[PDB]
Amino acid sequence: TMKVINDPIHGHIELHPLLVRIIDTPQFQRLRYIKQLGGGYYVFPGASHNRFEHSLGVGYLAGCLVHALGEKQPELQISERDVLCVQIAGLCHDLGHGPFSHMFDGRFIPLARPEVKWTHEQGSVMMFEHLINSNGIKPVMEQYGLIPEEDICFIKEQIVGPLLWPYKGRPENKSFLYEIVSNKRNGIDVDKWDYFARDCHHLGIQNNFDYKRFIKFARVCEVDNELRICARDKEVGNLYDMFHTRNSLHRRAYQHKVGNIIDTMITDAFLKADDYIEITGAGGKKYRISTAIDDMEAYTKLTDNIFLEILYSTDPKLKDAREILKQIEYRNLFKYVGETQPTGQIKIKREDYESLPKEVASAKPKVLLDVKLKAEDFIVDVINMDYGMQEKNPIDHVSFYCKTAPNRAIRITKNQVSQLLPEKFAEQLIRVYCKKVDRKSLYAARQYFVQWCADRNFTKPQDGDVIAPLITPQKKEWN
Amino acid sequence: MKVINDPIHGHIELHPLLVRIIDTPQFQRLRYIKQLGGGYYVFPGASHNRFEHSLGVGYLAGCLVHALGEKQPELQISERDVLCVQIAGLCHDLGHGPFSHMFDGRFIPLARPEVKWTHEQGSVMMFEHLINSNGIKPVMEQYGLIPEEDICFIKEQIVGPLESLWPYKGRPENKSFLYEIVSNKRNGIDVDKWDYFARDCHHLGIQNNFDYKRFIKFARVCEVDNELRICARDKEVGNLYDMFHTRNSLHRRAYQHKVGNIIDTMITDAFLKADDYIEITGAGGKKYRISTAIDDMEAYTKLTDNIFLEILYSTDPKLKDAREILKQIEYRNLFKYVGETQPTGQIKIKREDYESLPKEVASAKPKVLLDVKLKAEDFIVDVINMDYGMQEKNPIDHVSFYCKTAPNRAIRITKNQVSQLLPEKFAEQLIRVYCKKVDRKSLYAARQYFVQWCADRNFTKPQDGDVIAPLITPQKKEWN
Amino acid sequence: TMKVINDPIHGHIELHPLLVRIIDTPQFQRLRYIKQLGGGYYVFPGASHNRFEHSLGVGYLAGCLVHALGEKQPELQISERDVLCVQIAGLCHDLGHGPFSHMFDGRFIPLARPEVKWTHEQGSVMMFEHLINSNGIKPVMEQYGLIPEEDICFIKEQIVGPLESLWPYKGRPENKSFLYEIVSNKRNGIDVDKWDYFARDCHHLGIQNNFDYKRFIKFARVCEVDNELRICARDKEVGNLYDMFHTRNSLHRRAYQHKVGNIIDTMITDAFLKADDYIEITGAGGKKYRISTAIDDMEAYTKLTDNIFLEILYSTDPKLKDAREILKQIEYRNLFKYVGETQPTGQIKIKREDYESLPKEVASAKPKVLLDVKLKAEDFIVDVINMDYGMQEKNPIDHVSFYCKTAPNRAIRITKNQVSQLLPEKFAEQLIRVYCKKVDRKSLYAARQYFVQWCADRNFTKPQDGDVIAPLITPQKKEWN
Amino acid sequence: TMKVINDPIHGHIELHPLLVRIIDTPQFQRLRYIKQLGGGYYVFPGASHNRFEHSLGVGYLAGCLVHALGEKQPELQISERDVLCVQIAGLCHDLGHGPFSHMFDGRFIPLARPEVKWTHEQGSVMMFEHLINSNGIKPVMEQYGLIPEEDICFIKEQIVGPLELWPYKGRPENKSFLYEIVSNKRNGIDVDKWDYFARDCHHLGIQNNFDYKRFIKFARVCEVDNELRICARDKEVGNLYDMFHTRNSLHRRAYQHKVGNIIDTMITDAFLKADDYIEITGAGGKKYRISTAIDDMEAYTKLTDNIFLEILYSTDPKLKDAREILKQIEYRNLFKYVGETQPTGQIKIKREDYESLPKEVASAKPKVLLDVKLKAEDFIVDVINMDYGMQEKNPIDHVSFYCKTAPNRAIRITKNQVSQLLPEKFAEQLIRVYCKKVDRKSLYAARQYFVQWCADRNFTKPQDGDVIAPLITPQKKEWN
Ligand SMILES: Nc1nc2c(ncn2[C@@H]2O[C@H](COP(=O)(O)OP(=O)(O)OP(=O)(O)O)[C@@H](O)[C@H]2O)c(=O)[nH]1
Ligand SMILES: Nc1nc2c(ncn2[C@@H]2O[C@H](COP(=O)(O)OP(=O)(O)OP(=O)(O)O)[C@@H](O)[C@H]2O)c(=O)[nH]1
Ligand SMILES: Nc1ncnc2c1ncn2[C@H]1C[C@H](O)[C@@H](COP(=O)(O)OP(=O)(O)OP(=O)(O)O)O1
Ligand SMILES: Nc1ncnc2c1ncn2[C@H]1C[C@H](O)[C@@H](COP(=O)(O)OP(=O)(O)OP(=O)(O)O)O1
Ligand SMILES: [Fe+3]
Ligand SMILES: [Fe+3]
Ligand SMILES: [Fe+3]
Ligand SMILES: [Fe+3]
Repeated sequence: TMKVINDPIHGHIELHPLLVRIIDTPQFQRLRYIKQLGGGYYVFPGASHNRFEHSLGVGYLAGCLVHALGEKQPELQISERDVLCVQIAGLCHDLGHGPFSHMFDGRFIPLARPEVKWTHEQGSVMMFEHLINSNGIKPVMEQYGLIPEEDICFIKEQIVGPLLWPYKGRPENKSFLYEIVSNKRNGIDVDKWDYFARDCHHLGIQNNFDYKRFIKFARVCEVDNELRICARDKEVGNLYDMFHTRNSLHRRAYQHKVGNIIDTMITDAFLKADDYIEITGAGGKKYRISTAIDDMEAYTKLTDNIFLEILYSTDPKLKDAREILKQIEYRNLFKYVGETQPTGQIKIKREDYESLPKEVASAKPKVLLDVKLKAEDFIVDVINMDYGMQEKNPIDHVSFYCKTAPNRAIRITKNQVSQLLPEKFAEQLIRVYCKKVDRKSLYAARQYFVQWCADRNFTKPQDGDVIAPLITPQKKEWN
Repeated sequence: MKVINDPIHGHIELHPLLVRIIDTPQFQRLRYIKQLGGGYYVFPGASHNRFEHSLGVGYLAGCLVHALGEKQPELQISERDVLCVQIAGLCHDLGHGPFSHMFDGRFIPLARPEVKWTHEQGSVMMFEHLINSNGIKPVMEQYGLIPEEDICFIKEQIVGPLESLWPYKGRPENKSFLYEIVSNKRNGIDVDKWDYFARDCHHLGIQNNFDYKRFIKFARVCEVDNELRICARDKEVGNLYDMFHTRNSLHRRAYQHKVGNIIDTMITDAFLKADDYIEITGAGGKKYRISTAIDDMEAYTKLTDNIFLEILYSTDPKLKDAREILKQIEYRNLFKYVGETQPTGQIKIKREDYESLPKEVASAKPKVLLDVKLKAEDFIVDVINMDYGMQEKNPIDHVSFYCKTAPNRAIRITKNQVSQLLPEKFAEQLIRVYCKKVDRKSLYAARQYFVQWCADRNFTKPQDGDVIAPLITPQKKEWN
Repeated sequence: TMKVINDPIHGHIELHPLLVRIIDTPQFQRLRYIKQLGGGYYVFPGASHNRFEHSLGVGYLAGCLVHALGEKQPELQISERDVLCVQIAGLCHDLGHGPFSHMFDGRFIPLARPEVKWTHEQGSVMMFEHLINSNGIKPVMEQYGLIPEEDICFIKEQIVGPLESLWPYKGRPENKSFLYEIVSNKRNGIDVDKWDYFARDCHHLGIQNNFDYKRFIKFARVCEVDNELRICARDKEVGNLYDMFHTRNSLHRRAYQHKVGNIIDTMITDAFLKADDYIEITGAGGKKYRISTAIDDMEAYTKLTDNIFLEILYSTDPKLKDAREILKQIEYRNLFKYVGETQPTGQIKIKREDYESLPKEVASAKPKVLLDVKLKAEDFIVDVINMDYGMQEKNPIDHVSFYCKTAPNRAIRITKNQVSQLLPEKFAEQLIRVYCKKVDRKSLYAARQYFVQWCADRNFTKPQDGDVIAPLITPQKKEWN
Repeated sequence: TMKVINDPIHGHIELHPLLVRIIDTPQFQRLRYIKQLGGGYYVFPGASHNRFEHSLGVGYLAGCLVHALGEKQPELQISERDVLCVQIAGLCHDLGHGPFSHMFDGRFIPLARPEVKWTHEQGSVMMFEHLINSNGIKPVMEQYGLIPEEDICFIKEQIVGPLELWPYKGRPENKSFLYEIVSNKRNGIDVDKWDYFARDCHHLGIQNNFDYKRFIKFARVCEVDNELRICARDKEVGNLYDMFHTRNSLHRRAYQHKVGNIIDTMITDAFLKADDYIEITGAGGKKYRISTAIDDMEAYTKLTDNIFLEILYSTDPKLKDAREILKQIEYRNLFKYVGETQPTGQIKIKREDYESLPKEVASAKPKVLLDVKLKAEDFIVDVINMDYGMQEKNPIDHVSFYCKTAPNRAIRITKNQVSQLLPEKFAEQLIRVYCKKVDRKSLYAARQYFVQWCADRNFTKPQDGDVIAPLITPQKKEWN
């Protein structure tokens, strides 16, 4: 018999016994102890929510969309085997997030182990494998009409993409299934739909996107010898508004100036603690925080706990790390100086991130300073805001249909919709913070920053005339 | 005080003066005029009326002004000022006609092209009539108001100045910020917007993406060019662009909905045909028509959405033409939507030319075999200006800001200082074409005329263009 | 192709072309011009909502429940014909409400025409018939696999119950009795009509709703009970079901029976009574009908909506001056003043017969206090209100069937004692509100003295404000100390 | 300058710098790592929320109510000193909850240390003292016009009641109403309840049926027995009974959920087995156990929900028993629910007897021969008191009311004056029985023992009784 569970976002979800069996494992219940928004909780006090319930919701919506397409179009021959596989993918899609979610794969691992190219998705695949094997799920999958050989590939492929037609999990006549959980084509997936609704509910922001409606106007059509999901022509407006809502949530919440500084501070503390924390892995081998990603039995035990483990410890080897975390409780955070963007089409490459603190200290502002500041005193945080496909417009990669010809797929350009849409679909934000908190050093930092902006032909800080009044007239372009 | 439970704002308190204004035929009239006019016939939640909107705007006016006063005693905002602002907010949409914006936006312009009339002008006149016919002046005095000065101040909040130096007679320059609460002439950020965002969304079935409460917490008065004006915090600039995005989005989805607009035009059409034969008793018994009731307020008091059902239920054969249009709305034989398009380059379609556009569509000679030829009277062309409230201008360039480090120092934030993902332009035109003939044969024809007319004038390709007129879209070199 | 419509309560509903065809008729679109809560809008300024959108929602939820039972239990053999019929019933279930909804069938018609036993439901049946015939729907029903003979009966029967211990229904057999429990549940009162208006009225009123209809649907199930297949809820839901009827009673207390909402209802009713004689409405073949007689002809009743309020208000006919003056008094807010509320004691039920006489009794009281003014019986209004759990004195949960996790086909009963000691002792009571037509300071004081005496005179409960309003009278009663 | 913070329940709260200074301490930020609903998260997956944000909201609402009374009634002379003190009390009121909130003070401490009478409130007082002293707050209180001698007593007194005629040393009798805001000893109507109703509902997935904002608009201070206390308007009496109904309803659906409670008992069980082998560093480095950390606040500061994962992740073999219970929660091999029952007549089960009830269930001799016999250690009996917050009393009989006609005159409203459909009693007991042995054979047995035990003690028939134990239910004459 089905099991019913009450999510505050989606209401009463039914869970197929196979799903319940996957959910009730240490690998999945692990997600109860990892917050969705990482350090965001320390700015938005509503945002206590964890991956566990997000993972449930994504599984649910995956089920909704695939099941809806099947009702709408029997010709597709979507089996309850396909449905289950899509649900399972959705359910397990973020199994591989680290402590504090995106802080881990986005800040920490890149710093701790620059050699590796590792993502939360790759983790999810490996963790899924470990979940299946350590809990004897293969027999249960068979019991409910699945074929582990084919289907475990199909599930993995939904999550990370592919391990001519690149997929071994399903044929070309069911390519639409790959667009549900994690849409490689345009980015419109149920992952987004859940976290919009969920993050908004818990943050204290209202969500401007109706996933239910998009489902009612979704439909599979042939596009280039392949069956893919298409939206109705009228929905094009709502789809641009979906990616606006995404970018807006990043601006207000996910990339919040203090949320990000807390993320960097927690990352900093992890880096200092990494050497002295051991985690028992497979066959008892000892793994560090940074190396737990290599073994899943170890990574199973690596959660937000590691924060409090560091905070509460008395090991003097951890004193450096513990002091950073104590500074977060007391709220002696590194101080925000200002924000800026590049101009023209000057993209700042990732390689150069290391060097930018040096450049800020190196500026010679024509103003008398009390204090000189070294490059180690500065933090520069570079942030790429986009519409999910770097410089591309994702709507140019969406297929549409008309009321008059619902099997005929078409394209809608930007010009066909509106002149009030974005000109570009990607940019960079550069936040500068200063490690020295005091009145004297903050004034100095501001002068260095606003000069550095003029030095590199960046945009004038919004507060620029106030914070560095002596420096802003210098630039001819700012008048 | 009197407490009243609005579903949007919760439990509002109402000052006895306000209650006394509310309980008048001129104000209770707003119970019988829907917010979204013909929108109710597309969004079945949107039953809501001006009455409750008017309450909410009054409330939020009170919130903002009272908040500024707490935050900044130096401004010397009196409870007299507060009441006046509340009253303005309360009465700000007293002058909407039947079906709200349909009246001042479609009907009056067609019925009486000579007049320049707006719902605001109506509100001023209706306010005057309310005060005089209900003996409010004594009550205003009783609660510390000065009718001479203050009734001007209230009117001025609603319509702007009643005539580069200081244009207002109601209040001096050191209280200019008060004029920015109810109806903000500078940039358009007002509590009118804040209520109807929340309200329309609640009733429509759309979620609202703008937090008015938050903006209030980061609002503040500063000196700007020898004048004290409301300023928002530097960080809020993002949310302010998102306010006008939310506005434009609501127009796209709801207010300018293709069918909502065709129902508006159909009701307007029926009013035009009924205008000659409907009398409304005015002041001293003089007889006024639907189009002329705006001249007298005693008559206009009785002019509400009722006029729809009056026409529908009538048996006067003089009204048969009008009644038949309205019966066609019940049965849902609406004029059929053909498609939408925009001009290209910077080709603005002037208002003057609106009359002529049906002629142009019929005039197109599509290279396709048609069953039926269609005359210009068969077409309706509906031109819609979508903007950020200041025609082609960026309203954020007309907002003043402050910093945490210097909260009395006002500043400007340009577009470039915020984001590269903002809109390039801040106004555009949408051209919807509909056909009066509903049948399968005439609709196909209409589509061919339309898609040709688009290629003929170098307009954008209709989104559905390759489907509806497959033979015509390859013709244009620019569409490949 | 289906048509999609965005209701703020239920989201994006799909509408089957047959339903759309029924919706787009003058008989149905009529419901756009009748408010859900009648005079409640004049107290809760959110409550602008109309029957139209309620009717949509009830149709939708009817579809949800029946479609859900079918997925859960294929053995029931619920056809898409059955589904459509249930949706249509739900959609059309309140087609027959009058102007200001329950004011019409509940106050006005009983006063205007005491001879008739008429309800909004009976109206809906007749109006449904008129809708079908005047719009040629029968052919369209056939086109989508319905059988008008059988099914139009089934639809009517869902709305009003049986059209007259054997099986009473001619529309469907006993093996599909569960279908009759969806739209309007004669057994216990748990229906989708309630579920919509809870959610809807709350949304528009400014009150939060404490009942989850979606959840009850997930734990609904058909079982055999006494040679008949009926809907049963899971044993654990029993708590939520008592809370459903609590939520109902709570909404009546706060909103539907609000002291001022009711006085405005009586005032509008009063104005209609005075206007009835002089308002004509064109009916079938042009025959002239009055407000009170429009219920006899549906072509006339089609044109009878909340409009009739504004028609009276805006008129200049001097025959309507009495009616127009009452309605003008509502604009200006010179309402009849509330004096207080009371209940009977013991097991003293006040019969409907006696309602006429109660104003006489209040004036007749001789309070031992010096009054400036004597008041006549015509000056008083007494409004008697029956608050119940939908089955007069009965506990509706004693008429619900339940199932267990361990035996989901075996139906059972759950008594009150098996659930909780904190449940209600009784399931019906009476509320008596007294108002005075004379508004002034002097007459209101007098009215209060008459009322609080009348309460002591008939061994009713002490008014909550009693010691304040009539301080000289409350010590008189030995039972109040 | 004030600090603004965005709570999803209450919106944008302003925080006074003194409050911010209290919030940013290890003693307060500790509450980020303690869930509101303890083990409820393992049944309601929305309920991730923690005490931290609850504590914020209670502080906020405390501010709202006290500030509202002050505006409504200047005669009370409520100082911004009083306001701050009330806010601080509200903010810090649940500073002393243990790991998994009510599991700690309600299940664990009573079992681990039966000698002590300890509550989360007593903890909050001690933790407040530790917060103030370890962070040098006293100087800051003085800086914002407080008097630490008087006011720190007043704050503590708000939380726990009197620290020893008028019982309070913190404030005089003419400000007794202030003690009714944060934690209302008289009737239980406090802002603590108002927040968690709204908050728990938001996160659980249940809609809340109580409007705190409205009650505030109709709240008022009147004299009652030589003392100034908060009174509600006569009409609100209905809503107040509905407040305590909503409370009881939330306990039934959520807080006392059969599985939520079994997970609480299982976590408690694991803590008991782990208690001996877990050390926590306290003041001057002294070693404290989980059960003894309550004696020292420096230790208790580090005692949070963490202790769950500490046990789960450990490899110490001394903790193997505890770790195995917690692993059984992940895998979902929970102790199985057998059924629920209530006593009859006026048979109250005293707390003393709780220990003995498993013995009694095993001791029942059900007249059908059972293939496995079960020992008393195999059973868990969970006794739950559901009340209206004052044991057997009606809390509305301890509320004061006022009338529109006489707003300074306080009165009483009995049950009979309101409704015949109200509850007959205001307290009852629920007895849940679970079995530690999970298997098919032992569960059948357990059911037979339970349903017999019910008939043996003249308890109510289990709702599922005829199904689970069909052979036993006809035995009882009273069940037919
Ligand atoms: N048909 C109908 N639609 C309504 C009603 N109320 C709101 N609507 C909405 O208005 C939308 C569009 O109106 P329609 O009558 O369908 O006009 P259309 O969409 O241009 O035309 P078709 O879809 O071809 O019939 C519908 O899809 C409904 O969601 C109603 O009473 N009847
Ligand atoms: N101080 C503090 N702020 C919090 C906390 N939790 C969330 N916040 C929010 O985080 C926001 C910003 O963090 P702050 O600590 O104020 O950092 P900041 O604003 O950059 O620094 P200041 O302006 O100097 O206070 C605040 O407005 C709060 O609403 C907390 O525990 N302490
Ligand atoms: N229980 C309730 N919950 C929420 N709102 C209510 C409730 N009862 C009434 N309202 C609404 C209707 C109005 O918007 C406002 C005032 O109603 P109410 O409390 O009955 O006072 P009232 O003005 O009718 O009587 P009074 O003159 O006795 O204050 O609150
Ligand atoms: N754009 C936003 N919309 C809604 N809520 C927000 C937004 N930004 C922040 N919040 C929330 C998170 C915080 O709890 C609160 C205040 O945050 P924020 O406005 O960023 O001020 P801050 O304290 O971080 O910087 P500052 O010290 O400059 O005010 O509101
Ligand atoms: Fe995800
Ligand atoms: Fe307005
Ligand atoms: Fe109904
Ligand atoms: Fe609390």
